[PDB]
Amino acid sequence: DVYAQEKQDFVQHFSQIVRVLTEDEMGHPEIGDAIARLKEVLEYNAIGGKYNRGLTVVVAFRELVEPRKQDADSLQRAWTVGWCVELLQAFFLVADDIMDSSLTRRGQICWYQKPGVGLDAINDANLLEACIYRLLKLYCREQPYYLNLIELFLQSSYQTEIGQTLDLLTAPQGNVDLVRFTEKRYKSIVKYKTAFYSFYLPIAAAMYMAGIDGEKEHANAKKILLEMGEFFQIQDDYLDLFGDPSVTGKIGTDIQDNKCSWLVVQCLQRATPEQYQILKENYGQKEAEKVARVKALYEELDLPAVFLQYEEDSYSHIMALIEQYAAPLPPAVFLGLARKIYKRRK
Amino acid sequence: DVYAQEKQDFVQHFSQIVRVLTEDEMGHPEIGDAIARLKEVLEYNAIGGKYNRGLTVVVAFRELVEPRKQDADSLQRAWTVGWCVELLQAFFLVADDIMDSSLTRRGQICWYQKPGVGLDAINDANLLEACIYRLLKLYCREQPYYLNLIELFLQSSYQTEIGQTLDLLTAPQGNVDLVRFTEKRYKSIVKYKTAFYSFYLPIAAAMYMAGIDGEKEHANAKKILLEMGEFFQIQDDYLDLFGDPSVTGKIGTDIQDNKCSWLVVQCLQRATPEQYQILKENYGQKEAEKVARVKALYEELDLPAVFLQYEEDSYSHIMALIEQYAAPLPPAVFLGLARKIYKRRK
Ligand SMILES: C=C1CCC[C@@H]2[C@@](C)(CC3=CC(=O)C=CC3=O)[C@H](C)CC[C@]12C
Ligand SMILES: C=C1CCC[C@@H]2[C@@](C)(CC3=CC(=O)C=CC3=O)[C@H](C)CC[C@]12C
Ligand SMILES: O=P(O)(O)C(O)(Cn1ccnc1)P(=O)(O)O
Ligand SMILES: O=P(O)(O)C(O)(Cn1ccnc1)P(=O)(O)O
Ligand SMILES: [Mg+2]
Ligand SMILES: [Mg+2]
Ligand SMILES: [Mg+2]
Ligand SMILES: [Mg+2]
Ligand SMILES: [Mg+2]
Ligand SMILES: [Mg+2]
Repeated sequence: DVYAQEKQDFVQHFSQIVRVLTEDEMGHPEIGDAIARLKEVLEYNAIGGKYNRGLTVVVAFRELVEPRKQDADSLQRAWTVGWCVELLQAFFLVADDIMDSSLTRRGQICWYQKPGVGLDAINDANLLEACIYRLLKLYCREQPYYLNLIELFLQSSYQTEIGQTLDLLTAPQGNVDLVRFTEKRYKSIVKYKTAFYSFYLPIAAAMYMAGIDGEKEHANAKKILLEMGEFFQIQDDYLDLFGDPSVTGKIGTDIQDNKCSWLVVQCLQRATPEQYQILKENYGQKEAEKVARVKALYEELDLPAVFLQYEEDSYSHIMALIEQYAAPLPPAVFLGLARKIYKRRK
Repeated sequence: DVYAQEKQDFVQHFSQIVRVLTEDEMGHPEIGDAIARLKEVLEYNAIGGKYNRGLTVVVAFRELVEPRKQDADSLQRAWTVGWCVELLQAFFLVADDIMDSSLTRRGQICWYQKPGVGLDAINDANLLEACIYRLLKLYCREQPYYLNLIELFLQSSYQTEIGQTLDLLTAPQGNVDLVRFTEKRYKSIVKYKTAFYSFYLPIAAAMYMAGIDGEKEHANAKKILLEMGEFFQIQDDYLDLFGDPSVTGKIGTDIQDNKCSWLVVQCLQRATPEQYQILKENYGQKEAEKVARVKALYEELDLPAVFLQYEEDSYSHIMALIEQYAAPLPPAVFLGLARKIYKRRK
C-alpha cells in the first residue's frame, strides 16, 4: 500500500538507470555492442518481478529522512540505490537459475535457457553486479555514506555467496543423505542465502542514506530483518511445491535438485520409519513419478497445514521482535514490509 | 629476475591469505563447511600459475616506495594486494573456462570439469571475487588509498566483463561470420578483456599504494600498459594453437569456439578467396579434422613467422612508449614487466 503507491514512480526510474548505464560509456563507441547486450541483459533480468526489495529502500528512506531533506536529488539517489538492490537480486537469480537447473523465472524462460544465451549468462550476471557499483559512483560518489553503501553491498554479496555454497554443498546431485537435512543446518542456509540481501540490505541501505550509521541501531534492525528473512525463505520453499506457477512465475525444482527445503526438514521430523524410506528412494531424482510420490507424502502429513500454522506463529514472533527492537526507528518501516510478505503467494 | 627473486616470499604469503579468509569468519561455526569449500576453491584456483600479475604489484611497490616507508606492515599490504590481483584472475578464469568449454588450466583439469563441482563453479567464482574486497577491508581499511583501490578493482572487473561480452558476442557457436573478425574489433576485444586487469590494474594498484594518484601519471602508465596488454593477448592467441600444453598448462579451443583470435584476423588479411572458403567451412566447429585443416592453412601462410615478426615490432614500440611515457616513474617498473612477457611460452 505504501509500497503499491510508490511502485509506479520507481519503475519509471528504470528507463533512466538504463539510459545512464548505456550513455556514460557510449562515449566509447568500440564497446557499443557490449552495451547493447547489457541493455538486453537488464531489460530481461531486472524487470518483471514485484520490486519489493528495491521499493523497501525508497519507502524506508521516505520514513527516515525529514521531508525537508527529501529534495529531488536526494530522491533520485534513493530510487537509484533501490535499483542497485534490484540488480543484486538479478545477479544472484540469473546464476541461481543455472545452478538450480530451473526452467522459468517471473513468468518467462530463464535467461540461460534462451536460445543463443546459454552459459554466456555467467558473464551477463557478473555485469549486472558491476552495474551496482557504477551507479553508486554516479549518483552517490560525493555523499558521506558512499563507502558505507559499497561495503554494505559487497558484504551482503559475500554473505549470500557463503549461503549459496551451503545451499549447494547440502544438495549434491545423485547423492542422498536425508540426514544432513536438519533444522540447524536449514536456518543457517537461509540466513546467509536469503536473509541478509533480501531484508537487512535494503533497510540498512536506507539507514545509511539517512545518516543512521550506528552499530547498535543496525544490529537491532538486523535482529528483526534476519528473522523475517527466515520466514520469507520458508515461504519460498513452500511455494516451490504448492505454489501456483501463474502466480509465482516459476516452476519448482527443490525435490529434483535434492535441496534442504523446509518441507523436507519438517517431513523428516514427522516421518514413520517406512515413510522415511519412501523419501530415501524418491528424493533428489529427476523422475516425475518419484517427485509426485514425495509430494503425496508431504500431503499425507498435512505439511501445508503445518506451513499455515508456522506462518501465523512466525508472524506473531516477528511482531514481538518489532515491539522489542524497532526503537528508535518508526515501526511503520518494519510493519509495511511485514504486511508485504504476510499471506503472500508470488 | 626481480620477479624471480620475489616469487618465493610472495607464494609463502598465501598460507596466511588463506588463514585470514578462513579464520576471521570461523567465529561463525555454522558456515564452517562453506569456509572449508572456500579453502578448497582457493587452493585449486589461485595456486599453480606464474603469479606475474600479483608479483607485479610487489615489485612495482618496492620500486616506487622509499625503502624507509617499506616497513613490515606496509609490505604485508603490498603482498596482500598482490594476492587480490591474483584472485581477480582466478575469478575470471574459472568462469572463462566454463564459457570457453575448456579442458585444462595450469596443468590440471578445469575446476568445473572436476567430478562433483560442475556448475557450482559459478558460485565458487563469485566467492573468489568477494575475497578481494574482504582482504582490502582487512589489511587496508585505514589507508588513504583504500577507496582508490576498491574503485580500481571494481572498474577493472566491469572493463574485463565488457571485454568478455565482446569476446562472446563476436563468437556465437555454430554461426560463422568470418566477416566480423577485423583488426578494429580485435583490438577492442583484447583491450577490455585482458589489458586493463592484466597490466594496468596491478601497476596502478601499486601507484595508489605509493601515494601516486594523479590523473596524468595514471593515464601515461595506462598508455604503456594497454599496449603491452594487446601484445600479451596476441601471444595468448598464438599459444592457444602453437603452444606446447606441457608449457602452457592448457589446451586450445579458439577455433572450435569460433573465436576472434589474432590468428584468424591475420589469416583473413592474407587469404586467397578459396582459402577463405576453406576457413568458412572448417572454423568454429568441434570436429578435430576440421580444426586440423584450419591449422594447416595458418601454417601454409607462415603465420607463426608473422607472429615472430609481430613480437619484435611490438616489443620495439612498447619500448618507444616507455621512453615516451615512463617519466617520472622508474623505467625498471615497465622494463621488468616487459622482460617477463618477451619471448614467453607459458
Ligand atoms: C525470490 C525473491 C525474493 C527477493 C525479491 C525477488 C523479486 C520480487 C524482484 C525484485 C526486483 C527488484 O528490483 C527489487 C526487489 C525485488 O524483490 C522477484 C520477482 C521475485 C521474488 C524474488 C525472486
Ligand atoms: C592467461 C594469463 C594472464 C594473466 C596471469 C595468469 C597466470 C600466470 C596466474 C597468476 C596468478 C596470480 O596470483 C597473479 C598473477 C598471475 O598471473 C596464469 C597462470 C597464467 C597466465 C594467466 C592465466
Ligand atoms: O529457492 P532458491 O534459494 O534457489 C530461490 O529462492 C533463489 N534464492 C537464491 C538465494 N536466495 C534465494 P528461487 O526459489 O528464487 O530459485
Ligand atoms: O583466451 P582467453 O581470453 O579465453 C584467456 O586468455 C583467458 N582470458 C580471459 C580474459 N582475458 C584472458 P585463456 O586463454 O586463459 O582462456
Ligand atoms: Mg533457485
Ligand atoms: Mg538456489
Ligand atoms: Mg526456491
Ligand atoms: Mg578461455
Ligand atoms: Mg575466453
Ligand atoms: Mg586464450
